[PDB]
This record gives sequence, structure tokens and C-alpha cells, in this order.
Amino acid sequence: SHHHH
Amino acid sequence: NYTDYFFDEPAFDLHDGGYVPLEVSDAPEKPLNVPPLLKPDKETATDVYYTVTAEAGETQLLPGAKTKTWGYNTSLLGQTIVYRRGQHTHVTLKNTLPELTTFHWHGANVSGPYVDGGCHAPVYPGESKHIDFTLEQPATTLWLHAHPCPSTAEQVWHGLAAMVIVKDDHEASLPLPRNYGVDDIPVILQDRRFHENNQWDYRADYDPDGVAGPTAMINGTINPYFDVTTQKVRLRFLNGANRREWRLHFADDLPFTQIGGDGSLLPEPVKFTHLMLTCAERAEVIVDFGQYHEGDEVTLYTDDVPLLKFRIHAFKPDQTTLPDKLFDVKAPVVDPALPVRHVVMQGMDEGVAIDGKKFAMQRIDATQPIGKAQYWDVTNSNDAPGMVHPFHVHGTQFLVLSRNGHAPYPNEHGFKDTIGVNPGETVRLLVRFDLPGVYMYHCHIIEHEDGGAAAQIETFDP
Amino acid sequence: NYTDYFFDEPAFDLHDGGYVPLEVSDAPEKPLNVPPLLKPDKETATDVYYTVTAEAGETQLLPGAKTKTWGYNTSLLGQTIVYRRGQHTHVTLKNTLPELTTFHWHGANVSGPYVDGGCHAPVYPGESKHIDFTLEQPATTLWLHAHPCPSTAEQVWHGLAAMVIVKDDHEASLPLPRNYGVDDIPVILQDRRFHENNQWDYRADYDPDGVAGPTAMINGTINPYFDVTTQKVRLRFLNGANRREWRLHFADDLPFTQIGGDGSLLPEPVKFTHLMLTCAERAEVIVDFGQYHEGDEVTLYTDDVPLLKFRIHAFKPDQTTLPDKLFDVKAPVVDPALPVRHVVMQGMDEGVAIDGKKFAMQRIDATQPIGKAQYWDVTNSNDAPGMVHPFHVHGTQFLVLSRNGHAPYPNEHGFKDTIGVNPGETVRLLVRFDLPGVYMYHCHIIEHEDGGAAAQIETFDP
Ligand SMILES: [Cu+2]
Ligand SMILES: [Cu+2]
Ligand SMILES: [Cu+2]
Ligand SMILES: [Cu+2]
Ligand SMILES: [Cu+2]
Ligand SMILES: [Cu+2]
Ligand SMILES: [Cu+2]
Ligand SMILES: [Cu+2]
Ligand SMILES: [Cu+2]
Ligand SMILES: [Cu+2]
Ligand SMILES: [Cu+2]
Ligand SMILES: [Cu+2]
Ligand SMILES: [Cu+2]
Ligand SMILES: [Cu+2]
Ligand SMILES: [Cu+2]
Ligand SMILES: [Cu+2]
Ligand SMILES: [Cu+2]
Ligand SMILES: [Cu+2]
Ligand SMILES: [Cu+2]
Ligand SMILES: [Cu+2]
Ligand SMILES: [Cu+2]
Ligand SMILES: [Cu+2]
Ligand SMILES: [Cu+2]
Ligand SMILES: [Cu+2]
Repeated sequence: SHHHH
Repeated sequence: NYTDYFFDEPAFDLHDGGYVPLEVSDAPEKPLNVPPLLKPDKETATDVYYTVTAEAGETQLLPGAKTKTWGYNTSLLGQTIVYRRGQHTHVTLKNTLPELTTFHWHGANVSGPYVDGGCHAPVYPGESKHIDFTLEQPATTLWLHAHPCPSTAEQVWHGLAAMVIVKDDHEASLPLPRNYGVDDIPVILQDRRFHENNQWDYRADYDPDGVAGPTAMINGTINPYFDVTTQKVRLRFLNGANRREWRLHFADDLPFTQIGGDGSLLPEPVKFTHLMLTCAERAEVIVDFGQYHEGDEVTLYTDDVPLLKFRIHAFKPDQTTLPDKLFDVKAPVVDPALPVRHVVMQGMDEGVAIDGKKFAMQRIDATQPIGKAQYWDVTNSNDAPGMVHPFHVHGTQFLVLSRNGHAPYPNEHGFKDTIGVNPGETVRLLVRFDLPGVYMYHCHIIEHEDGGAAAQIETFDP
Repeated sequence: NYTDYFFDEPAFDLHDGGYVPLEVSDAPEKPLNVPPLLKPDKETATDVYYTVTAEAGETQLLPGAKTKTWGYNTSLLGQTIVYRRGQHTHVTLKNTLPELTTFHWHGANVSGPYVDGGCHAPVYPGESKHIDFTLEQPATTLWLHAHPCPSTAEQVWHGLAAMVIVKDDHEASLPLPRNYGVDDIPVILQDRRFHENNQWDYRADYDPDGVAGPTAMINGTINPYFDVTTQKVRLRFLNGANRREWRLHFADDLPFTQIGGDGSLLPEPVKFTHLMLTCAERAEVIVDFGQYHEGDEVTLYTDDVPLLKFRIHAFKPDQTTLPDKLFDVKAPVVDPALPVRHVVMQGMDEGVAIDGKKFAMQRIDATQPIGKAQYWDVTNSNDAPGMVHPFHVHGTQFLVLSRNGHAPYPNEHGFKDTIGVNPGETVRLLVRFDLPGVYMYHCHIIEHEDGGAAAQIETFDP
């Protein structure tokens, strides 16, 4: 569920 | 809301105008290359003898043609070299390349400028040199890479880098994974651009602000997986890229514990979910796969891009626990007679400089007496927008005292040889040189080094 | 059964195992490029001001894609730069290349090692330098080329060479063709190998014994012709090749007269049908087309290969005859307190060396007092089979006294800065340095220089 930048 | 990393978010590489995003390769998944340990030519308790040969060959990286590559004792990168504290070490350096090169022991406190193996230690094609030295420094992960001036960036791009592991008695007494290739592995983080026929072309990709390609390469492997056969795994991260910053985390934010930095164990273990490394930085971490089960594949990312898959196999439970203290960092006392040294990194692109000047091989820029610790205030003067400059000093392991007058980052309380300095920031280092001679300090975005953002310091016996 | 050339036939380049024969290109015939005269930014009688900019561009050499090339004040080679004995000369050096470079005034008696523009005079991308000097030497043809160490061979290959003309009162008084581009032209002799898309690729063609391609290139032109509009023509030959020797003759063995060499006019005119030149040698010749009529063509060859076609148009008959003596060679007296210096060139391929050593940038190999002429005995110690090594000394114009105890060649009684030394041969030179500092001597097969066959000499005021 989590994406970076 | 917040970045998950310690560095200043606006300065991240991904804001540069010419930023090259990583792209996932379609190349098939394959086992992570673990470079074999280099077999000594001869070893006793007191003496070890090695031959390190720079060579050209070919490596199957993508399907189709093999990539033309350089390596140490192998076609690409290098066999891992083990040194021991207090052991008299003998190395024959052999160059079988068509170009002159240099053998720089990054982070090794050996004499300069010859043994150190920077600009002033050329080895011509077909020739050999003999060096020897005894390391008196803590156990850590160092590395070897080419350092002709100019031409460092290009030679590293061809593939001339190798991990160096330094052992000591203290580290051997700690409860750490240490079975090399099984639960203790190098993770050499690089990128490349592949052109026609899977070849590299540094000059086509040249950028004075730093070369980066879209394909991640881990220990000279594309789309690597690692078979985990133990509950805990030690990873020796090395940023071996020309410019790129790595922002490392697992897909599901699996925690990991940093136990070592560039120059030593950290005094205490530091828990992380996300860790950023600038060029030449090393970080040693333990990952615990205890919540996973046979058949699971857990992936390490940089940002949104997958890098390295860990295929989980059956493993025996592991109850062991790290001590609260890993290592006693004994800070030297500053010599009170010595002033504060101010070093200023200036400019970007072609205009990069240190203290108003571009490097000159005949010119000494600074002096410092051996055995005497001095405060170095290092400033990245670039206004907004700017970049994080990794500042490296040859011939010392330094300590980090402060960042803009505040605490160092949590993983910066051990010995380091490279530190990322944010735009506008002044960092205070405690720097002592043990051995006399000539040493370089510079930015370790390698194109900046080649572009002349370097100076040299003469250390002397008083 | 006699060769027509002065050098030792067995040692000619064409006997090497990796010899690359020239081949006539299929490219269209076209007018010989005559590089324009570089316009001073400002000139008075006492001072001249110039801007010399190293730049990267593209040149249409073959049909289709343009070749990526480097040049001075142009895409390839350079604009011809005119200096005058006695005139204070100001040059701004500007580097707009992506790599650092050096601005070497080959044969110009200027201070070293900075103005000289050798290994110790880097100019980084984007920076400028200011030099000034006053030439106090005879009129002659010199040249400018890149000289970073290493990387000279590669930068010359990219196209960083330009002709430099030095004027004086004595030469102006002589009845010589001097209308630049009409009856007085550079003939810059080089070779290249074209790859995919008409590009050059030094690294693919690299050979430590000397790089040579099959395609002759004359002033940056493939398959050139020149329209002759005068009875007599002055050709200023420069061997700007990495290795290749030129063995020059016209179709029908049409005579020509050499009037000049590297460093001065010849004392007396010398008549030739066949002239051999090694790397960096220059030779100024007068060709008389008096016997030909409009519509005739005369081809200049090297060996059996056509280089340059001279197309005879209508011409006024000539107002010239050469004096029996062109120039007074004022030979200095050897300082009798000084020993004979012996310099030995050794090895081939990767093993090239001078006096048992490869070059080191911070090492001084020799010393000599300024203002004092010394005998240098220079030996090529290559057994047969060997090669002719062109030996070059920075910062001086020397005199050739003898070859194996015999007379120098007919065209070697003037001042020279480069001399071809045959296998096993000792040449005796008379060498004086006017200016203090640091100078180099080396083989001018450019791969040999980059491979470390060079040493440095420090000159001092006593
Ligand atoms: Cu942002
Ligand atoms: Cu020993
Ligand atoms: Cu030894
Ligand atoms: Cu390094
Ligand atoms: Cu280093
Ligand atoms: Cu290369
Ligand atoms: Cu995350
Ligand atoms: Cu299994
Ligand atoms: Cu300060
Ligand atoms: Cu930037
Ligand atoms: Cu930098
Ligand atoms: Cu360095
Ligand atoms: Cu023959
Ligand atoms: Cu003046
Ligand atoms: Cu000036
Ligand atoms: Cu030259
Ligand atoms: Cu020269
Ligand atoms: Cu090709
Ligand atoms: Cu003939
Ligand atoms: Cu006509
Ligand atoms: Cu040879
Ligand atoms: Cu002798
Ligand atoms: Cu030279
Ligand atoms: Cu040579």
C-alpha cells in the first residue's frame, strides 16, 4: 500500500 | 508529510534537471553474483601475500552479446580481498589493461601517495608494482577501485571496483552473521546504461555533474535474487555508483539494523526501515527474515524500483541478540594549538571547485601534522537548488561531530571516510592522519573528482 | 635496388607486423580545405591578442552522418595561427570540450612547464587561461596540439592540431611564395579509420606501438584536389599522424626544393624527388609547375598511394629564384665543462622506455644549465627488426651534428625539434635551453609517449 517519493 | 531518510529532501538527486530514473530490466532473474574470496598466494599468521591483476574481458550481463568489462582477478568488479589488522600484507599489482591505471585502497589507512594508490601511483600496461603495509584500524568494509587522474569515472564504469573486508579480534567476538556467500554478502550498488550489443559507452553517457544509467547492477548482476538459508543475513552495502544515491527499503518496510559504517562498527546498533547512501558510503546491516516462510520472495527497493529479491528457504530459528554496545569509539582530543580548518565545496557541473581552485597534481593545498587531531568544517556552498556532495578524505578515518551545529545522523557515530554534505550545510569532522605523505580530499561524485573538485594535503612529522 | 629516402629501408613502418596500408577512399573528390588564418582579437605593432578555443563539433567528412570531431576555433583541426618574432603575444586559452586538455605549442621556445602547454598545464572544461610570451626564434612552421598526460594520442585523434606560422624580417625579405591559401598552403598529413556512421573510435583502433588507419586525411579532407594558379607553390608539410611515416613524391618524380625544416629555414635549398617525414616533422618545399600547361594534373603520393591532386590552371610566369644561401645558422659553442649526455630510447609496444624508466609526472630525470649548449647522443637501441623513433625535445630548437658519426641527412642542417632515429643509431644533437623551468623529451609516436616513453629535464640559471 506504500509508494516512494 | 516527511521523507523517510535523513538527508534534505529538496537536495535529492531525483530533482536534478538531467536526472535519469532507474527502469526495471526485462532480463531474466538470476542468482546474485557473490565475488569469490581472493585466495592468498601464500599466508602465515604474520604475513599474507596477494596478487591483484587488473584485466579486460567479457561478462554475460544481458541476453545476447557479452558486455566488454574490466575487473580485478575476474572479468568484472573483483574478487573480495580480506585483510587483517596487524598482519603484514604484501600485494603485487599487475596491469594487463591497454591503459594505465591505479590501485586505490579506499578507506585503508596506508601511506600516501604511492601505497594509497591515487593519482601519483600509475601502473602502466604490462607492468607490476610491489606494495606492503600493515593495517592498524578497526574491522570494516573498504573497497578497491581505479584512481588515475583524470579517468577515474571511466575506469570505474568499465568495472574496476572490488570489496575489501578488514578483520580484527573484536569484531570476530560479536554475534554476527559471517558465513561469506551464505549469510554475509557484499551488495555493491551500481547503475549502467547498455547500448547496442549490450555494450557500455561512458563517453556517450558523459555528464559533468555525474553519470547515471537506468539499469541497476548489483555485484555485476542484472535482476538478481539471493537464496536465504538462514534467519538473519548481513548485507555489506557499498554505493559504487558514479553519482546515484540509493534510498533503500524493503517493499513492506521490513526493519533492519545497521551495525557498521565506512570505517568501523557503529558504537550501538541502529534500527532502520529506510536508509540513504551517497557515493562511496558503506553500510553493514543485519536483516531478520523471521516473519517469512519458505516460498516467500522479499524484495529490496530503491525508491519505487525493485533491486534485489530474497527467496526464503527453510531456516533454523535464531534467538541471538545484538549487544546494546557493539564497539567503543575512542575519540582523540583535538590539538588545542591547531585552528579550525574550513574546506568549501563550490559550484556544480563544470564549475565544481574546492576553496576557489581546481586540482593540480603538482600543487599542495594544505598541511597538517601527523598524530594531531584537527576540526575540519566542511561546507557545501551550493544554494537552492543544490545536491548532496559526498566528501571523501584519503588516508584517514574521521569522526562526525556536528551538522549545522546539530547532532550527526544516527548512523554517523562511528569512523567514516566519506560524508554527504547537504546544500548550505557545514559539517564538523574530527580528522587525524597517522602517517606522513600526501593525501587527497574531494567530492566522490566521481565526475566531480575528474572535473577537478579535489585538493591535496601534505602531512608531516613535527 | 636503392630506396629513394634517407632513412634505413628495413626499419620503414611498412615492415611492422600490424602495419596498416593506406587505401584510396571511395569518398567524392573535393577541394582541399585550407584552414583560415585566425583573426587576432586585437593587434598593434608591439602586441597581438588571440583567443584559442578548444571545441567539440561535427564535420562532413564522408557522405551521410557528420563525423564528431574536435578543433581549435573550428570543428576539426584549427585555424592557422600567425606569430611574429619580437612581438609580445597574448593568448586566452579556452576549453569548451567535455574533457580537460592542454595547449602545447610544439617547437615554440617558451617557458615550461605552463606556457609550454605540456602535461603540467591542464585546462578544465569551462575554464580559461591567459598566457603571454615573446618568440625569439627564426621564422618557421610550428604547430599546436593537445598534450594531457596521458590522453595525447586520443585528443589528437579527435582532431586537436593546428598549424602555427612564425614570421621574421629575414624570411619576409626572401623571394618565396607567401600568399596564404593561394600559393602557400598547409599540408597536414594524417590518417584515420572510419567506423559505423562515419565516426572515429580511437579505443577500438588502439595499438600501443602506434595507431594508424587506412584513410589519409589532408587538412581534414578526404580525396582532396588543389587548384594551382601560380607557377610556384609553397607546401608546408606537417606529419600530424599518430605513427605513420610519409614517403612523399609526385607522379612523375617532379622535383621540388626544401627551403625549411622544423625550426628554421635550411641554410641552403635542397632539391628532392622523394621526401620521408616521421611524426611531428615539418618540411617546407617549393614546387615549380613551370613545365605544365592549363588542364594538366599532378598527383602527390605517399608510396604507391595518391594523396593530393594538383590541378594546373593558367598562371603568370614566376618572379622568383632562390639564393644559394637561405639562412645563416649560428651554431653555439659547446660548453666544454659539460659532459656528453647519453639518452637511450628502448623497447617497443608496452615496453617503451627512456633510459630504463617510464615517465612519472613529479619525477625530474635530468638537469641542464640555461644558456649552455650540450652534446646529446640519442640512441635507438631497438635491434633489427626495429622502427624509426622520432625523438622530440620541448623548449629548444637543436642542431643535428651527426648520425652514427656520419653527416646528418641533406635536409637536417637547420634547426629542428624532432629527429627520426634509426634502429641501432646514435644521433649527436647540439642542445641549448634559453629559458628555465621543466621540459620533456620523448618519442613522438604518440602512443609511445602515452605509453610512458618520456622523461623530464629541469633547466636552471647558474
Ligand atoms: Cu521532491
Ligand atoms: Cu613481514
Ligand atoms: Cu612484500
Ligand atoms: Cu574512492
Ligand atoms: Cu579514497
Ligand atoms: Cu576506455
Ligand atoms: Cu517505505
Ligand atoms: Cu528450498
Ligand atoms: Cu569555521
Ligand atoms: Cu547538480
Ligand atoms: Cu560534487
Ligand atoms: Cu580519491
Ligand atoms: Cu623491405
Ligand atoms: Cu606587451
Ligand atoms: Cu596577456
Ligand atoms: Cu608535439
Ligand atoms: Cu613538443
Ligand atoms: Cu566498427
Ligand atoms: Cu618515385
Ligand atoms: Cu582555369
Ligand atoms: Cu614497432
Ligand atoms: Cu657517447
Ligand atoms: Cu611532448
Ligand atoms: Cu617510440
